[PDB]
Amino acid sequence: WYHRLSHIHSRLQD
Repeated sequence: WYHRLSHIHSRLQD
């Protein structure tokens, strides 16, 4: 589901 988008932002964040 849509919560998987947070994985793309965390890849840059940490």
